[PDB]
Amino acid sequence: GMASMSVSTASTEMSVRKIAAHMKSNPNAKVIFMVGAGISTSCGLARLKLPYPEAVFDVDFFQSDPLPFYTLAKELYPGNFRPSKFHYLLKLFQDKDVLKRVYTQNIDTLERQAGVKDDLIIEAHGSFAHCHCIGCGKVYPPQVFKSKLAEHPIKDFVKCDVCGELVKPAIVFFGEDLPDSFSETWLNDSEWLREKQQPLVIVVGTSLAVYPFASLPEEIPRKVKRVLCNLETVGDFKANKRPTDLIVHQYSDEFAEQLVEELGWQEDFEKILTAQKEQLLEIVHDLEN
Amino acid sequence: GMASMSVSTASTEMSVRKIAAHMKSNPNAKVIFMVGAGISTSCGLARLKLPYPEAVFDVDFFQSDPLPFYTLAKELYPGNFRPSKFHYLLKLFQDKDVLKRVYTQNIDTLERQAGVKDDLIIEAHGSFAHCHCIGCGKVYPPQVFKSKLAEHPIKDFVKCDVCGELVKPAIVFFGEDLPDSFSETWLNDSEWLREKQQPLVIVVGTSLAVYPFASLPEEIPRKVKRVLCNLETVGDFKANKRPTDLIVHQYSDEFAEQLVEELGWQEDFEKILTAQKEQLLEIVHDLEN
Amino acid sequence: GMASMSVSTASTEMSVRKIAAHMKSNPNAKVIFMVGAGISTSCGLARLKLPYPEAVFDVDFFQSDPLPFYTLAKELYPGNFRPSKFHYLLKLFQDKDVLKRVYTQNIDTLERQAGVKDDLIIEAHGSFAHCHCIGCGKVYPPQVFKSKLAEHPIKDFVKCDVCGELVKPAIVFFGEDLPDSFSETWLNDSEWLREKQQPLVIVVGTSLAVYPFASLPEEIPRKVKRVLCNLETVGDFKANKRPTDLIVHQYSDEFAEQLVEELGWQEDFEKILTAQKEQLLEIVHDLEN
Ligand SMILES: [Cl-]
Ligand SMILES: [Cl-]
Ligand SMILES: [Cl-]
Ligand SMILES: [Zn+2]
Ligand SMILES: [Zn+2]
Ligand SMILES: [Zn+2]
Repeated sequence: GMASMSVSTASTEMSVRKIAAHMKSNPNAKVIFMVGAGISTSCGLARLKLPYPEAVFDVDFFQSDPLPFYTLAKELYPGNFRPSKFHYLLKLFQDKDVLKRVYTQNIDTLERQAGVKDDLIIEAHGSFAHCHCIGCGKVYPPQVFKSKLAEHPIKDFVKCDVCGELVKPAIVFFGEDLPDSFSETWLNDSEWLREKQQPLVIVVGTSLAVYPFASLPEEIPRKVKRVLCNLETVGDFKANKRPTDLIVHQYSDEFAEQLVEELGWQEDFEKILTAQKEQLLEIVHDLEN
Repeated sequence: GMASMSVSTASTEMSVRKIAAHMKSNPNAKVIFMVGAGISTSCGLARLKLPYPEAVFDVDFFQSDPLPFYTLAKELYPGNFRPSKFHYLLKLFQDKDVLKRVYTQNIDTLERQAGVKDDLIIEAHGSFAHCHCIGCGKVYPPQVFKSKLAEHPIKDFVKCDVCGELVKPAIVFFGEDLPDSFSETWLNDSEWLREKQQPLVIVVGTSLAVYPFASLPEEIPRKVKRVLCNLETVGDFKANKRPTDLIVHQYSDEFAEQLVEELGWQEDFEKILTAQKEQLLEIVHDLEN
Repeated sequence: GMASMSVSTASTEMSVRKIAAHMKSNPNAKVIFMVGAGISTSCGLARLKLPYPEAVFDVDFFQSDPLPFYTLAKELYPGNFRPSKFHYLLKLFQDKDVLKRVYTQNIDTLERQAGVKDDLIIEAHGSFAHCHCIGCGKVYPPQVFKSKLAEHPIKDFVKCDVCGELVKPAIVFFGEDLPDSFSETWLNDSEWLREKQQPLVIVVGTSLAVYPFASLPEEIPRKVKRVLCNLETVGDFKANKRPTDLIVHQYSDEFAEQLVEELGWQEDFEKILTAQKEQLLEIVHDLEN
């Protein structure tokens, strides 16, 4: 009940139990996830004078001098690493046909790496899937940019053959708008939520400091129960706490292990694990050393 | 004036003076109190493996295994202790016909122990006054349950002779709704406030972390002056501070002594004192040791 | 863009750059400033038993015993000190016809001292420009009060020859309403903002703990970009952060130097610098020693 006696943060064990409980008494109810750099943390010339630390990922700076981003770009492309237990929890949920969507701020493609269908993945912060012109918005295949990152140090920078403006991989920089699919799908899942109270929105592993993504939790219908799994209460869970909010100060991997145990899917999960600040600011941080 | 220059927290002395001031220039104006475990703190086999700490006070857990709550229940019933100075401040206010209501989350019956009329007491979290069935809601006299807590260790648990479901004392557990009188009376006092700005709502001794009780302060009419006497600014006083909010980082007993002194009721108060997290979580805490 | 990817606090360098950027792409767009004791900090019998620390600046206490305020009043009048670099930044902005208004809680007249036109200055907390009666509101020249502060220790206190009530300098005390010009002008600048999104509201050097001034930031039109330059995120920037808020944890003087550098006005600024809690609580603090 939304007016039944309850506690805000509570102990991890009770919170995880209440979540599983909610799912058990609400089968055929999908879950929407909203995740950040924290679900990939459990998996881990150089720098040459920048005006400010985040300039490499600033559309304005890039527009005037792309040499620094080009210099670091080679190290950014997604490798073929192993998804965390949490990422696999997303796959597990899909198998049980109970995963409505995953909204991610990460550009490591680890959710896709884990087997999550593209239809259920929303890369709010872009991806390397393609390149685009920062001028007209024209799209190009990944090769165009990846190509230049092989030609000696550099002869020149890829440019739009229609407007002349610079071209870069489709990862959203500070100063750019996010892809249409983001706001458009959220609007769709948003009304979906409104239609159904049996759904859940689980926000995990993000300090909710990057906008507009950080506005998603406050827009969750006040009638839909929201969960936060983060080492600290952040964003809207801190500023505008709701009687039904469930906060779990736990690591995403442990959280995944405990939720699976409570749902009684340990076997299906173990099978999957067997057979099969935000990332940009983190990188910016490492640069400054 | 609600637009006169003022300070949020201010010094204890000025805050207490402003409160007395408000009462002196607003006689025939009752006060509503909202209190927690903090007004009884100034007055102070065992445990056997629980899934989570708060399970003993969780309606769900109880529903499947009441043995642990039965084991601790004997130690919970209200003894005949001495009410704190703050509790007596409530009695003092009643005598002066200036106490509209006391909303309490405590189950120690200390406000009633101090002489506060039942009509002015709202035990939002229940009491041992009676027992009820967690199934149909049927009510039974205290004896039914207290009886079983005398029969050897235990032969079986009290059950509803109409639905068969478990019976327990009327103290609200996590997962249960609060008694009708709570929301119903708050609605009444709420409109009462709306009708009158001469009233005051003083919230004392609670971290405002237990819901729905923790929603009372935000629902106080924005036009009614609210006071918080707590060692820390919490809940809505922290999240949505109002220009007229008065915060007093003081202990409830000291606060009572100082307010009485400022009002000039030391004698009536001394006469009364002469002649005559929340509690559940606190207990849960002690269990874990 | 208000929906373009962005960070809340960000690094000082990027924040200052974005502000200058906003101004460069928004010329003919004035700026409104809201400032506190923090822009004058970079420039630096006795006490005789008070009920509470802030009593000297409390209209109620003053009404019953003005002797303490009279005793300290002599030390309060504005001297002819040198305005800080930040104050001169205000003058600089005026010269560039890009300063719409300065709302200040300070009573040191340093903004006027720096050359800011009175038309653009709003002393929300009063000034020594004149005296007034705390009874009828009658105004008197500064001399009336300053006069008594020369007559031996004291023979009596200045009083209103129309209502008999006490007269004092026009600096707003705790318990008094602010001058009409404050709310009236804010209403004017408020609609002005609504009319224009090219303006900016920069809040600098205040913990936003004194009301009603502390209500200005939340009333800034949600469609107008607001900046906070303070060593700590406070007030509405903390409680109700907005996607477009820009926070700069920097000292006001450094902030001024950096903004000027980014705008490219170093010369005009250097020329000006060449040729040419809140203050009341701070004083109250020093009293207690
Ligand atoms: Cl569906
Ligand atoms: Cl009444
Ligand atoms: Cl104008
Ligand atoms: Zn183009
Ligand atoms: Zn029953
Ligand atoms: Zn007068």
